[PDB]
Amino acid sequence: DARDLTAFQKNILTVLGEEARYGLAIKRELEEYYGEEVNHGRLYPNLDDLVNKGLVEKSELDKRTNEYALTNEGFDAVVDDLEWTLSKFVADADRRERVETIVADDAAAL
Amino acid sequence: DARDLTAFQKNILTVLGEEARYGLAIKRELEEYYGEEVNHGRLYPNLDDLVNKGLVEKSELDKRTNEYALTNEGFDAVVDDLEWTLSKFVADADRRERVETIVADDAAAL
Ligand SMILES: [Br-]
Ligand SMILES: [Br-]
Ligand SMILES: [Br-]
Ligand SMILES: [Br-]
Ligand SMILES: [Br-]
Ligand SMILES: [Br-]
Ligand SMILES: [Br-]
Ligand SMILES: [Br-]
Ligand SMILES: [Br-]
Ligand SMILES: [Br-]
Ligand SMILES: [Br-]
Ligand SMILES: [Br-]
Ligand SMILES: [Br-]
Ligand SMILES: [Br-]
Ligand SMILES: [Br-]
Ligand SMILES: [Br-]
Ligand SMILES: [Br-]
Ligand SMILES: [Br-]
Ligand SMILES: [Br-]
Ligand SMILES: [Br-]
Ligand SMILES: [Br-]
Ligand SMILES: [Br-]
Repeated sequence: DARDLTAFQKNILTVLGEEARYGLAIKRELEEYYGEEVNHGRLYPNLDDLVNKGLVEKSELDKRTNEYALTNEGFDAVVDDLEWTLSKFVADADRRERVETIVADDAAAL
Repeated sequence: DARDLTAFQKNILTVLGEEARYGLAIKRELEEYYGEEVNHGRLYPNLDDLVNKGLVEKSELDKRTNEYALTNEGFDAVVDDLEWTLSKFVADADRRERVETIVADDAAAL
């Protein structure tokens, strides 16, 4: 099940939920999130795991540059965890208003 | 800085983001999420870690009965990951409408 993934693996799926990204690009996003370096020896072995699980698709582009993207299963895993997270956070009216402001501010910033 | 927590520890925080809960109640909420049994030996050592990290506060109500609640830092860690998750999910109008609908159905269930 996708609910048993590690936090690092779930964060990869989150990064790819925004848009498909080259391996090097995923590293940058994760490094910005964690605020610390992400070693090559950790990212790509986990990317391969997500590909084997059917959650991520690997597209080998021209020359040694790979683009990773969420599969339909991967996207469902991202939505599933978001729905559960929101089911626990939206516990009253103030919580709802907080999430709606976040969503609205993010969308306007697009 | 709680972005390095394990997925299991983060799920404990998410459970307590809804409301303070007894230890046994946390176990139930996690088992409903994972769809599998959560061992006593896995939950409580992680609760003790979250308490040592200052993210959860433990109140001993009775013998072998304790209630756990988020600290301010714990709640900040929950909102932090939700904000990052939403900043990546809300990538277009369709993504905004979906999250708006998720939040609306959660509020309706209250
Ligand atoms: Br899986
Ligand atoms: Br992890
Ligand atoms: Br997580
Ligand atoms: Br990219
Ligand atoms: Br690459
Ligand atoms: Br790049
Ligand atoms: Br690392
Ligand atoms: Br490697
Ligand atoms: Br989530
Ligand atoms: Br759910
Ligand atoms: Br409400
Ligand atoms: Br709030
Ligand atoms: Br921490
Ligand atoms: Br983990
Ligand atoms: Br874990
Ligand atoms: Br409870
Ligand atoms: Br307890
Ligand atoms: Br209980
Ligand atoms: Br989250
Ligand atoms: Br953010
Ligand atoms: Br929009
Ligand atoms: Br969508």
